[PDB]
Amino acid sequence: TGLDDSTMQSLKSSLNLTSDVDWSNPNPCKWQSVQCDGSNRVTKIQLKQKGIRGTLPTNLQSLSELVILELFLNRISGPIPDLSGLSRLQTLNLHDNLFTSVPKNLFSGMSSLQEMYLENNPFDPWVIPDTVKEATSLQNLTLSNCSIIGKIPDFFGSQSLPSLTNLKLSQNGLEGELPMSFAGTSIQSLFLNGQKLNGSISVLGNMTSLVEVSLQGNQFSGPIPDLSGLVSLRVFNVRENQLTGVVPQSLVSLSSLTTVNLTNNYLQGPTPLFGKSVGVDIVNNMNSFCTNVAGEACDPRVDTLVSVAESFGYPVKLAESWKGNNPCVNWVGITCSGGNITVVNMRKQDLSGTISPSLAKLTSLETINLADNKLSGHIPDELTTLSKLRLLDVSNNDFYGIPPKFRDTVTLVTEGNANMGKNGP
Ligand SMILES: *[C@@H]1O[C@H](CO)[C@@H](O[C@@H]2O[C@H](CO)[C@@H](O)[C@H](O)[C@H]2NC(C)=O)[C@H](O)[C@H]1NC(C)=O
Ligand SMILES: *[C@@H]1O[C@H](CO)[C@@H](O[C@@H]2O[C@H](CO)[C@@H](O)[C@H](O)[C@H]2NC(C)=O)[C@H](O)[C@H]1NC(C)=O
Ligand SMILES: *[C@@H]1O[C@H](CO)[C@@H](O)[C@H](O)[C@H]1NC(C)=O
Ligand SMILES: *[C@@H]1O[C@H](CO)[C@@H](O)[C@H](O)[C@H]1NC(C)=O
Repeated sequence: TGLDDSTMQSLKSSLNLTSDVDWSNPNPCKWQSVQCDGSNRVTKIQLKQKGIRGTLPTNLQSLSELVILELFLNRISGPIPDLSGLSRLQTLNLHDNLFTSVPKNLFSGMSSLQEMYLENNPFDPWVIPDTVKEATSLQNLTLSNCSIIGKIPDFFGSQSLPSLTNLKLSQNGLEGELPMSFAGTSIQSLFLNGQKLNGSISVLGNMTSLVEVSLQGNQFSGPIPDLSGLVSLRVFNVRENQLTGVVPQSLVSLSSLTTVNLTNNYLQGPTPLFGKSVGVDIVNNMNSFCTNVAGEACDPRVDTLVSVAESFGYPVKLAESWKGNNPCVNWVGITCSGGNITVVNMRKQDLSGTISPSLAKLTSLETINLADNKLSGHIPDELTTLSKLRLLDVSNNDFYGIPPKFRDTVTLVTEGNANMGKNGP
């Protein structure tokens, strides 16, 4: 009476059905919580929260017309079998079982899949396979707490997964950087909290459909990008990272914003002042803001030095040290003669970037040593206005252009800059 009958017997044998599930009929299309279409092919199997033990039969993918498979909150163990024959499957919900592995070709063949929830299964550790690019209808993917390792694959772009909306990969063991193909996507919910992701979060600024993002508890560094395109952003949680730099005004000014968690980073400049409808999680002293008063301006020397750090790319080493509103109190590389900043010394600090023209606003400076780094660009002419400057040593970088003329009394060391004096087109 049906092409799926024999595979359904395999399923009935491999599951220890609880007792209020009646699968006794000779016709599996009449089984409880099983649905068939007009041609007697199985289209839905929905055994929700029954605590059922057993396994999945390895011929499950023979149910080629299966559309809905919901078995979450049971105690089903063993491997998840090959699912590539389930080309009409729209929903796969297996969360909170006892499955111990996923097929290595997961997503292959699954051209109708809209949503997949596997979270909280004790899987053997696995990398998200590149066959995820075959699940071109995917909208919801929750693989949180699934023992995933490796990197986020670069297959979440729009010409692969144009419908992807809710990507939840919380509490795995992912590492590495955010994929570039996140740029231009229409992901609306991104949960990557609680693992080992690192690098820059600038790609967020090209994710203009984002409504909710949590990067909480990773190793992201660098500044928060320009977010002025994220006109629907409501929840922004980047708690417990290594973010540095000034909180951009484009984030503080988003009218859609509802909730912001910045606690436990190395953010610099003034504590930001969000709108008063915003729930704000910024606990005193758990960043590197100049004061703990939201909206309070910094000391102008602090503003100047943060601009200097900006052109170094906001290194974590400076942000961890440059705390409070007085640069004369134990800031690394900063020496003062009673209130006046007199020395900026960052020799051999692996610095990349340029020298900010703002450095010339520290008008009491007597020595600048930036030797033995990886800086480039021009030496700013504004430095020649430093009337008390006696030594500018930029040895062993990659500066170019015309070296400015300092007064007779300034010692300028530019040796080791191969392209110094080169100023052609
Ligand atoms: C994809 O995930 C979203 C959750 O972000 C689902 O939308 C929610 O569904 C629940 C049902 O459990 C409703 O109570 C919520 O009101 C929905 N929230 C919305 C619509 O913003 C959605 O159903 C999932 N599936 C698909 C196919 O999109
Ligand atoms: C992110 O910050 C928000 C805002 O401070 C936190 O939301 C608060 O959570 C507790 C729970 O009762 C209460 O202080 C308030 O009810 C919430 N305020 C709101 C919703 O505006 C939220 O807990 C933080 N998230 C994390 C993961 O730490
Ligand atoms: C994560 O999954 C494991 C099973 O591997 C489970 O014991 C644990 O409760 C899950 N954690 C959460 C927060 O659900
Ligand atoms: C980020 O993590 C990867 C993988 O562990 C590592 O190879 C890379 O050097 C890290 N990058 C940064 C900037 O920390």
